[PDB]
Amino acid sequence: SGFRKMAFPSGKVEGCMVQVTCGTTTLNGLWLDDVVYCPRHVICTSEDMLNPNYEDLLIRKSNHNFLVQAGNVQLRVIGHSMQNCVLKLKVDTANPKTPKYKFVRIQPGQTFSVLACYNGSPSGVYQCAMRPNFTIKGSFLNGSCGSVGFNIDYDCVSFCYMHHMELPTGVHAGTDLEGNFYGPFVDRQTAQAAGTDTTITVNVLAWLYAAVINGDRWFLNRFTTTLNDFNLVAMKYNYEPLTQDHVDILGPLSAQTGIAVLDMCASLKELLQNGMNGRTILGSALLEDEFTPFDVVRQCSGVTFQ
Amino acid sequence: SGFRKMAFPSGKVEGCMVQVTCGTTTLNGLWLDDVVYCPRHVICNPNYEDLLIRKSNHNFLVQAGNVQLRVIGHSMQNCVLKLKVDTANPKTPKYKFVRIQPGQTFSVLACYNGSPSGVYQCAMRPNFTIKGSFLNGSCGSVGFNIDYDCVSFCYMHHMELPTGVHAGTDLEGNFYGPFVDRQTAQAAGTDTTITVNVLAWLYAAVINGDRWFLNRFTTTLNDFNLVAMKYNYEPLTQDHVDILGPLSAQTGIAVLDMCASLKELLQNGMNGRTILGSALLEDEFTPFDVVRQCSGVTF
Ligand SMILES: N[C@@]1(C(=O)Nc2cncc3ccccc23)CCOc2ccc(Cl)cc21
Ligand SMILES: N[C@@]1(C(=O)Nc2cncc3ccccc23)CCOc2ccc(Cl)cc21
Repeated sequence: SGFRKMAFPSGKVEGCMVQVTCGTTTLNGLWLDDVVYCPRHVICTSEDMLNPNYEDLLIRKSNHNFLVQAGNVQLRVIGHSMQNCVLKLKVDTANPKTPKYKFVRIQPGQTFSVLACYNGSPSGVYQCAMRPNFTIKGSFLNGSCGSVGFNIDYDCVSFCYMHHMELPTGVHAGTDLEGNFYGPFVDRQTAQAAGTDTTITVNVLAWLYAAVINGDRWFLNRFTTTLNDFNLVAMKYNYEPLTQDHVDILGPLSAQTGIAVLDMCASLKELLQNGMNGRTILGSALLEDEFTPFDVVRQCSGVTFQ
Repeated sequence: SGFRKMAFPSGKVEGCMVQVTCGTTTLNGLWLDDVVYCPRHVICNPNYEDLLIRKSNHNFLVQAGNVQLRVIGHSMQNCVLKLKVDTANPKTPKYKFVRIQPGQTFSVLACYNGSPSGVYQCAMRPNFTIKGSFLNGSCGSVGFNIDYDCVSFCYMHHMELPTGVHAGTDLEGNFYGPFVDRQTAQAAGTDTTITVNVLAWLYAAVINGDRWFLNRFTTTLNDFNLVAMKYNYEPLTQDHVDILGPLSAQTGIAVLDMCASLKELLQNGMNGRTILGSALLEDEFTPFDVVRQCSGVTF
């Protein structure tokens, strides 16, 4: 019983974190095999940030300009290349702690754990979701650049995010591990803003199924809805449209609890209309959207508390 | 910017988790040096001394990854079983066993079959339970804090109470709360809100640019404590006021000034507003957790 925002154990990622310094800029790098991956803005000197020409800045650098530190050991850079917004530093030592890993690009609504780091040293771990507006609501201070997001389903680390910047509203933007930004963001200090964000509907439904599994049904009602009528109502509350793929994905939770997906949609519509009336759902007074259907299945019991 | 429920990095603890099997019962153990610590109910009105004397070392199957450790001795200390093994854990971090107080927070590395599954942050409630997330087989999972390079183990999971909350012991086997390790009628007592932690979280909200709840008013500690008693909030002591000193100096809001804000929030609610993305007053961040997250301390 219980339901917490649960991160993956961070040990496999901690053994990959390094400090990368280029001139006066210091940030974090991810050391996998003989390559250290880090944001390419480590080569910018703050003024450069308005309109940096990364190709022009990088050509003026040699391997010895990049100082990489793994614990109290200096790694030697023997090559460098830029792939999109990531710098790949070839080092002369393969990381003996390299876990089994993959680079994966995620879709909005997907969750992942973030190992926040400063100076190549891990500070904390928390759970995050890729917002529909492609930002993440993280907890990052200056120097956190290069911290990574990941999942560890079945002892393989799937790296999905590398931290690059903080937008004016306090939210965060970054890239996949191939250096492609999530969202329309650029690694420039030009005027940029997060678009209007929306609630991840499929995740809220998953969390309502988690509440039923843990024993709570107060919010259910005798009604159902069509998918189209649900979306027409949900769009009015700034909720993401629910697609047939989302209905399919919720199939297992629907079968475990005996509540049809469109019947859970009717409960959500009513919650949006009425609010919670002094009640809570899984210790929350707000509808939670940072648990996916997969996260609920991972954490919750396979037996509903009837 | 941002404020999340953040756990300590779990790597130093992951390298200590093992699977302990005795008969049909399988749970988790903590392997430090040449000893594996686990709940004594793995041997299971139980007379633990009588049940343990009937066991031999070879009855305890301990597995660290895909390697079987051999048990060469066993002893009980309160509600923890200490299994002496022939191999010292080469991954043993610098550590201490500490007993925490209600209101203090810690990270939990939830495990099943000696394999870590997740990490989350929680607080020892004033009623000595924790609002964890544990399923059958999670017994022996541990709670900890990290100070510099030293892991301070403070909790070992033993059981789930009927309300879905959890109970356990420190690493010396002393339960937190009036609980016993047996199948008998037990219940969590009425819980209260950790006042000093709510104030710490309000300071975190102010640091993050959430100031709508601030007001021109102040209060005495005695008048605030009358209000705290009314809403099932723990009393705020002069020690708590002292502990909040740094956050008070950073934000320019006196501790008693923040108390008048909390009093108004208790008497009037949030009125459709949120604080740090929450519609409830959050009490599972200590003042130290706020300072650490708003300063980027590393391990
Ligand atoms: N290094 C920058 C940044 O956002 N850095 C921070 C990241 N995360 C969190 C931060 C919190 C506070 C201050 C800074 C933070 C500094 C500001 O200009 C840009 C612009 C573009 C890019 Cl790609 C990076 C930055
Ligand atoms: N092994 C017991 C337990 O509570 N174990 C669980 C722990 N966490 C979570 C659980 C979730 C579901 C079921 C079981 C859980 C099962 C019930 O009887 C006792 C009695 C005394 C003690 Cl010390 C332990 C247990």
